Amino acid sequence: ATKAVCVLKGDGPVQGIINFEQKESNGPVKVWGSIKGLTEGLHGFHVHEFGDNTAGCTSAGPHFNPLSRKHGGPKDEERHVGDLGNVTADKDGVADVSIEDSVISLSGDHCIIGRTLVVHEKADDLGKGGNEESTKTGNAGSRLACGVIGIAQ
Amino acid sequence: ATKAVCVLKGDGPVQGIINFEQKESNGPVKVWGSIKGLTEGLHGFHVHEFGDNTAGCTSAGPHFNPLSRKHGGPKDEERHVGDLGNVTADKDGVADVSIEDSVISLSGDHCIIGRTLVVHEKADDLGKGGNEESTKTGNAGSRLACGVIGIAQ
Ligand SMILES: [Zn+2]
Ligand SMILES: [Zn+2]
Ligand SMILES: [Zn+2]
Ligand SMILES: [Zn+2]
Ligand SMILES: [Zn+2]
Ligand SMILES: [Zn+2]
Repeated sequence: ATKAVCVLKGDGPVQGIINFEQKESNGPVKVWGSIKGLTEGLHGFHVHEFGDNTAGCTSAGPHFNPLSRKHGGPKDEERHVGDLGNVTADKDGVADVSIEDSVISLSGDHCIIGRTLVVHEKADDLGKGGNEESTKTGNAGSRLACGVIGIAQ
Repeated sequence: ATKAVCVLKGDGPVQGIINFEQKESNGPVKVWGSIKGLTEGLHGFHVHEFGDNTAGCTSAGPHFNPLSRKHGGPKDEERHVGDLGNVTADKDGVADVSIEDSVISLSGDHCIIGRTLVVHEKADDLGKGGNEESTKTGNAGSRLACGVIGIAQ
């Protein structure tokens, strides 16, 4: 049983707390928590490569992509490791997060510990937006909040 | 080869950037950067076990101590992995950090990535304070600032 945690903070109203739990060494990871201060709708939700917060989220680098794939959604075969799709905020601006993912890991080459979790301004189009950028980033706009994923008890 | 970074922030105005570089996994880690807003003198400087800053620096847990040793200074055989000693602030409140350490690592079970770096109120007594706490925490007082250590480019 391995656990991780991430506090999401930014320059504006967006903040949250995200927990990760992996029961078995190469098993699925449960992702749960809450993010507040959002606009109602979909917000892109990504693990970026670097746990570099020195310039806030500006510093986090590209999507975590150890297997040199293209951008997609979490249910796609063709995805980056860090492609966790979207979270959904309600009209109160709160997103209750509840994800199970079998590509991210809390150990080894797919490990996300020490990387940056980012929530975005816009929806991630999951590689289905109709331009070149869709296949790289998903066109999810500004980085509203982020944090470094840390080992938890 | 390996690099890591950490932004230290407080509930007060203690701000720092700390870099880690390890040229090979069997080598020392160079720790460099700066911390401002400190009182003149010595401030304890630790890697705490958990990269959990959900409730600020308290969430970070005890000293990182994978080998089940007692507290010391970084030059001691008997130390925790996370025992990096003290940093020194000048009368301008700035500590310029320059450390080489052979016990922390950026890989393996002495790896510090995803853990919390903390700078303290007071001096760590390095195990040489004359009470039982000295052998556990070093009596360095409150956690002034902290952040989660992340993978860098
Ligand atoms: Zn992103
Ligand atoms: Zn992606
Ligand atoms: Zn942004
Ligand atoms: Zn400490
Ligand atoms: Zn210690
Ligand atoms: Zn404190």
